[PDB]
Amino acid sequence: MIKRYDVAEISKIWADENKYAKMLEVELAILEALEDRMVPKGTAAEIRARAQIRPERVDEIEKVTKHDIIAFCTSIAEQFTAETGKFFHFGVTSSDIIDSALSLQIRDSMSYVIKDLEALCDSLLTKAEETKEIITMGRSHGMFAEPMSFGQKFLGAYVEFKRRLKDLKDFQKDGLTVQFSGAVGNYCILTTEDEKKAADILGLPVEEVSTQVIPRDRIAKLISIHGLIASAIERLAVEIRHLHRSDVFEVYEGFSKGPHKKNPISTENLTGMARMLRSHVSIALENCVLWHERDISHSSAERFYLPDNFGIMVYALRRMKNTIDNLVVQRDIIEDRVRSTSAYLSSFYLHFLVANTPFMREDCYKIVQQVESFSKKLQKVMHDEHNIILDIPEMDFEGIKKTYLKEIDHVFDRSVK
Amino acid sequence: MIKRYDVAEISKIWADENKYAKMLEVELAILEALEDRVPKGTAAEIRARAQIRPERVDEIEKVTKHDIIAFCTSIAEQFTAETGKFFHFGVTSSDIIDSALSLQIRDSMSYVIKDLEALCDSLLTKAEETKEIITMGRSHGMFAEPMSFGQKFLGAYVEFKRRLKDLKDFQKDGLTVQFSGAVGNYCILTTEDEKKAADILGLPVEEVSTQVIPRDRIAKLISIHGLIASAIERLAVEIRHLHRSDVFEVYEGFGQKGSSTMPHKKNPISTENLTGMARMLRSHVSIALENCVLWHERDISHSSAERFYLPDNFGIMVYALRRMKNTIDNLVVQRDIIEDRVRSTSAYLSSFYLHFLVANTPFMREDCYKIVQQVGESFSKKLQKVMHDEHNIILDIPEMDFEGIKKTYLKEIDHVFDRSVK
Amino acid sequence: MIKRYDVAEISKIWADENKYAKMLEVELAILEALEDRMVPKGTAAEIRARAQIRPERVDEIEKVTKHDIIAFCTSIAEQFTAETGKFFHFGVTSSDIIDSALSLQIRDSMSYVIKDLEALCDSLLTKAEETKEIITMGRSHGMFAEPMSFGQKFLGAYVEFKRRLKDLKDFQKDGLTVQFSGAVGNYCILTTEDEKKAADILGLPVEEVSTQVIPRDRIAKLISIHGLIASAIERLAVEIRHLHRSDVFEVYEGFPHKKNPISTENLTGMARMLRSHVSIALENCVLWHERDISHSSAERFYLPDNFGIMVYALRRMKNTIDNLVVQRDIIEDRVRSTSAYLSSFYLHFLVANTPFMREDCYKIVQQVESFSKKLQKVMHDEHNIILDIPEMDFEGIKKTYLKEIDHVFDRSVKAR
Amino acid sequence: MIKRYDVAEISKIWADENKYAKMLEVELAILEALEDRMVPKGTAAEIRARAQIRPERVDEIEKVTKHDIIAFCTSIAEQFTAETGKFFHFGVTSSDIIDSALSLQIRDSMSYVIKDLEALCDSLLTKAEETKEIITMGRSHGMFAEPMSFGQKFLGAYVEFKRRLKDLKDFQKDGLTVQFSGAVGNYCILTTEDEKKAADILGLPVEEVSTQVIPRDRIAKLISIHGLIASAIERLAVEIRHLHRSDVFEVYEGFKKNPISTENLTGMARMLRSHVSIALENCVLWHERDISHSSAERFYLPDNFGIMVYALRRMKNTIDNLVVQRDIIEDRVRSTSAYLSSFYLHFLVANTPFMREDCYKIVQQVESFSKKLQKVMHDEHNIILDIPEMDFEGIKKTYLKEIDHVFDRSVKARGENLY
Ligand SMILES: O=C(O)/C=C/C(=O)O
Ligand SMILES: O=C(O)/C=C/C(=O)O
Ligand SMILES: O=C(O)/C=C/C(=O)O
Ligand SMILES: [K+]
Ligand SMILES: [K+]
Ligand SMILES: [K+]
Ligand SMILES: [K+]
Repeated sequence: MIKRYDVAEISKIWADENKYAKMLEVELAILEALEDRMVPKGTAAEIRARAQIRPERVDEIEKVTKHDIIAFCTSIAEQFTAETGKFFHFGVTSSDIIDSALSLQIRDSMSYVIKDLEALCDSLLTKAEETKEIITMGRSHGMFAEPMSFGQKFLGAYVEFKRRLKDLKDFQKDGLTVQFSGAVGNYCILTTEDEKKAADILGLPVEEVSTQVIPRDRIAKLISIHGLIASAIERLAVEIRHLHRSDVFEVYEGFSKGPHKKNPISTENLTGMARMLRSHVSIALENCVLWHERDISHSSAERFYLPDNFGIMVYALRRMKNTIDNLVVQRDIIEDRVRSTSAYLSSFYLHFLVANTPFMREDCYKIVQQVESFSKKLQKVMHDEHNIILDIPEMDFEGIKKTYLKEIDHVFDRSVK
Repeated sequence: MIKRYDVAEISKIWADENKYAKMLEVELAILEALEDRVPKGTAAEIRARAQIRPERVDEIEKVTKHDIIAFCTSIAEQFTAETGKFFHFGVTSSDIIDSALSLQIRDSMSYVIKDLEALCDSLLTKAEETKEIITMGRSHGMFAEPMSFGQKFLGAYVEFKRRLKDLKDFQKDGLTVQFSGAVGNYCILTTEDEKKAADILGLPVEEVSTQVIPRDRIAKLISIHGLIASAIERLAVEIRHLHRSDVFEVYEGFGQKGSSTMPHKKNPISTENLTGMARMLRSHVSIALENCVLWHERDISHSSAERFYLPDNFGIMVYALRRMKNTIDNLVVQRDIIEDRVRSTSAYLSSFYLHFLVANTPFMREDCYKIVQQVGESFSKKLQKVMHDEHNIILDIPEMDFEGIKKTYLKEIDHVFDRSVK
Repeated sequence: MIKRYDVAEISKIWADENKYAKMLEVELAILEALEDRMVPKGTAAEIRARAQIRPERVDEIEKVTKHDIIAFCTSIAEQFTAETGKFFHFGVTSSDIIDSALSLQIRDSMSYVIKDLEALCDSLLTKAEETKEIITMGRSHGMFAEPMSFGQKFLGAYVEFKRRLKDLKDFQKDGLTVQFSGAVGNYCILTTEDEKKAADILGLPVEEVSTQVIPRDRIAKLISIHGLIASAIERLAVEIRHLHRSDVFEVYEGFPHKKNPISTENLTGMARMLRSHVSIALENCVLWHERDISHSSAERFYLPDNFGIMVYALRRMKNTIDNLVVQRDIIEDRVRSTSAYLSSFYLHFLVANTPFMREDCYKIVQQVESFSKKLQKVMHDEHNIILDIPEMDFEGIKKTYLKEIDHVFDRSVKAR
Repeated sequence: MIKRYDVAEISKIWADENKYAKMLEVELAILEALEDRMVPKGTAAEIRARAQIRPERVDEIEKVTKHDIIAFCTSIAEQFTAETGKFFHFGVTSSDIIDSALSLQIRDSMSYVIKDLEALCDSLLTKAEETKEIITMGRSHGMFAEPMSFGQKFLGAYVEFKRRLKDLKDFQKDGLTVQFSGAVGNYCILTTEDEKKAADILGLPVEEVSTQVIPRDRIAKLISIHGLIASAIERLAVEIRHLHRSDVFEVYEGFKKNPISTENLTGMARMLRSHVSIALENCVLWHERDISHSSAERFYLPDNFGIMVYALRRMKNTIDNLVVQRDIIEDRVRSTSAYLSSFYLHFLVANTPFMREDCYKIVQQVESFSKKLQKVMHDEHNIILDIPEMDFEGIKKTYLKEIDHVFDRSVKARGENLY
């Protein structure tokens, strides 16, 4: 993480001050659970009141112990009497407290992700309803295709992020677990009853089968979800970058307070942001390949990409929302492009004569191509030349919008559950 | 996909014939929906005589340069000008492809689910057979504390059952169909015609579609398959560890010649082969992610890649699940070699003795550590003697014999199994 | 590989017939070297003439033996006597023959790539010299920046693919090796002299340290070169896709047929495929001790397609470049319709010449047919500066921006 | 990047002050070249004397302008009079200074990586010297195969890192460029003469064809090699972790014994691999530029060199301090025997007219193996030949026969005679 995109509350969760404090919150959970066995009643509350998080001293102790778990508990043990810290960190293994506290840093980070994601979904839906009645020329392969609702470009990103919102909220109810199983998950000292009571205090369910560590596929699943959101971010930014260029010139980003040129510098940044979150996916997958009950190759990688994952995501979910809000939509440039193009009308009259006349395609194709009001005279040819009586619709600007946007109301409500 | 790893039922789903066979059903599903607006029985009449001719489509495509128009030309040339008049009417080409691709994916997901359920059955079988086998747990590859050998398979079991439910969650709704026109404006078609045509196929309507269905659904499935690649790789590495000559706890059951000069040398060729398969599956998740960023209402940039990895990814997914199941069943467990390693090591007893004294006595940590150091005699009764004689305290120390170790380190093996089995 | 994207010459190399063929060539290369000592002379040449290559026979034997190399050598042995096939596959390990023959498939495939790569470099420079004098609007962040030579675009990809071309030419000389090192590379029966003889027969250098296998980071480096080519292709295809769109409409893919950049969109997905294999080869680098067979199944998948997609993609991009239709007037009418970029040109003109500061020269330019005469009228009257401002009409715009286009082309092409 | 693995000299290369200092070095390179034109002579040396880099001042200006280079110019411009700073940042576009200074940072980051990688090959070679004499068991699929030299494990990793060192020094020669071509590379205000002159002041060659930015295939060419280097780092790490396990117990890292070093470096290799895809995607820039690479390059470029320098020196120390337990090595060779049956099989077929399947039943039937075998074939088979007796020293003389040749071909200078 660098200072330019840093969000202080996100990096605070992954700062060593919160890393050690979450470890301590897990230590007091298993200590309070063991109070029903060999630990005196009230010992956990005694430590919870006077415990001080001292990261510099831990690093000082870590130089001697060469292990962050031995320096942490020592920094807590030297603040109390030997009778007090007797059963502190008792029965659990090193990664029992590390990963259980690791899942705490992940739970609290998800709240910032889910909140700003839903705030982004609302900003997209808001921008869709403003531009729902603006008609634009859809582009297939970059070519003009048929007129559509310009709000559907925003409604398309809305329903995508909305599917991502269900992915995160499903994980929040399930994927997060903790472990108090002991050394290699064999419960040499503790019991599953102790793990149950301790996990009940923390508020996260119990790992069904846990080795020395927590199985890394659970974190991998969450990071793979952020990869899906990144492709949604990138697709939305590419949409904005396309309509921002001079050849299109239908949207541009706000210029804050203040040589004055319009440039899509915001959504280009959000493209690089998505490139970072996409790269974390394989990292999460490789961290799943551990030897027997554990190897610690996942730790250093998690120290890097886990703080950047939530940090980049929250900064991206917030920057994307504000960029949509400050986005300037130029309606006259959007709808004039629909007026100047008429090539899509060749297929409209084609499907109209095929549907309402008993003529084949080639017969219906030769009549339209052989053909002010393109509707007025083509209707006369059916009655005069073909002796067929029917009323075509007038394909002026009001007939175009009424034809192609006649279903946009149904698309919006089927999007909103 | 190559013939060496080709799976019959899966390769047929993605071949040219069944590709067009599903596109035909999509053409007739929307055609029957248009019969309310198209004469009655037109889709049923085309359904009864339709022929899928992949060689003919290839010849039409050499001129038209459009696979869908070539498929339409091959189908319309089988009927009258009037009978095939409303064929491919109102829909866009991608309305046919993506709606049919879902039926292909669904037919592939049905086999993967069944093959993934089968692997969970085998893992839970070996977990029960090797449940009461005591083995040395290893952290950083180092001897740690003894544990159950069946805990390894149960650990892999619940992992595949996590991905199994995710697949079933995707099976309930992860795929859609669409009939939205050129750029999703529903100019010629209607939502009523689109919705009703979907129930003929049996899939939900895409909520917001452009020319194509959003690619994040395919990417979501590939994501569930990306995680499975990790699950397959870990179980493969685990058995590769046990199979080595230095450990020699298990070996893959094999007329088969393992080596040239040593018939039959036992090598973990199955779990190693599956590791290469996992590397191929993982690499596809970067393609499916990049395919989501399509320009405006569509670009065809995802078609070339999807023609490559989608048939291979499903073909490998089915091949890998089946071979791992055959390996898990035929893997033979050397019971004595596993348990003879646990007796040869005494290091884990010192940890249990010191946490026994701290829990049962008022002594502190480093006071207990020096006691167990100075302590063939019974380690339990000799230290219980010094507790009574030298330190003057009475405590009942369970004796750490070979079966006393299994009573200590396999204590919660019942509850771990109970909460794991569904 | 699939039938739609199958290339004839490339798929021929990776077929089981040639796969078994190059195995035989490698086997006969070491056995010919073993004739100098313990093997009767002339045995390798006798097997070379009578040995059939029967994939249906190998698969018939492999169904039992579960060992591809045993089934291969057995199929070759049964076509000779016990006295002609005595020392066939003697002393070598199974991967001595596989990895040596695998490099042969890589060598011959690589020649087709370099051929079709430099051929794509020819199409790019041909289009570059054609459109050198054309002037177009440059775009930064998609927004109109300044006028530029349209030929600089194709030259930008020319030198990029030229960079990838030298990387393969460097690799083709120093990239591949063979081996005959025994079971785990300890040289029990085999000697370095016999191995060097067989290697000199095949024509490839010897691996420095050989385990049971050849270090797979050699393959991974080749793929890395091809991974960069995937981005060079995608960047070039993305450029054509942008110019093709209706809002730009500067070029279109040549063949009422409908105009879409369908070929460059095809190459975008191809490029993602070539880029997907780079991390595959990297994970194959991490073997266990002397070897683990994990890399074979993955290479049986991605290597035949990596070479296939590469040649297939380079050829289609070559055909698309030559047949691409450039619309010169629309390209140059867009420069006539843009105006605001001249503010930066007149600004630096008054700064570098008139002793006025940046804020002073800015004021007057936008306060101010042909702008050069108007600005020079202001400098001569109120400012009272006598200076000659060059005409900024269409022809004068080409002279200003394309003034150094000769130096760019000459420095980017060796003999030019 | 985090302080836990931070290399101060590397994180300072990519810190804010060195970033601007290299940009200011590039700004004065073009300004000095323009002294042969409209810019007054000696103006570059004028600004270079009293130039003060103020990161927090630049951040203050960018908080309003939302443009990093305008903020970087204002901080340098306002320190002098208008006439002196009149020609500062003149004719160049932003990315002329952004990317050309980025090449200066990368070059400085490359100077450290080359040294560490070179020193790792020396230590790996040194460790191969200490362990060359030790006979070990070669493992195929983790299974016992044939005996080999233990030092060949360090020699195999040595020649791989040396191939990566040859890749890095090749890129060191031609790989980094500077650009002064202007807005879209059109040389509107400047000339190729101005660009060529300022390039010698910076010591780097001129980019052949540059758009608004420098094409990202050069940086991608460097990050790709770092992924190749990381592949060597994980293969060597997994090797040590294999020989470290309790069942093998053939090595242990120097100072309860855990391979925490090579496991941590294995995690270092995973982060470096992910950088490749970002470097490959940073090349796909729209037209003459888009800035989407910038935010990514602000992250993985300092993280790549920081992790790489750390991993090359930690693996060197791990190799420096790795303890080799020779007693456990060679007695594992004495314990098991299987390759011997393959040896006598290849020996009988070589020197006797019998066939492979004939000699296999003879070797399997069988105290001294060589003596007993030499008597069976002269009794019932009537074969007179010299069968070498293969004991521990006899096995070493056979399976380590060509070990000196593998070493001489692996090291360029070894084997040459001097004086
Ligand atoms: O008719 C179609 O569905 C395809 C149109 C297109 O190729 O743009
Ligand atoms: O050549 C052998 O001994 C067999 C080798 C292998 O199975 O790789
Ligand atoms: O004047 C410059 O160098 C920068 C211009 C820009 O911000 O694009
Ligand atoms: K645990
Ligand atoms: K559609
Ligand atoms: K070998
Ligand atoms: K430039």
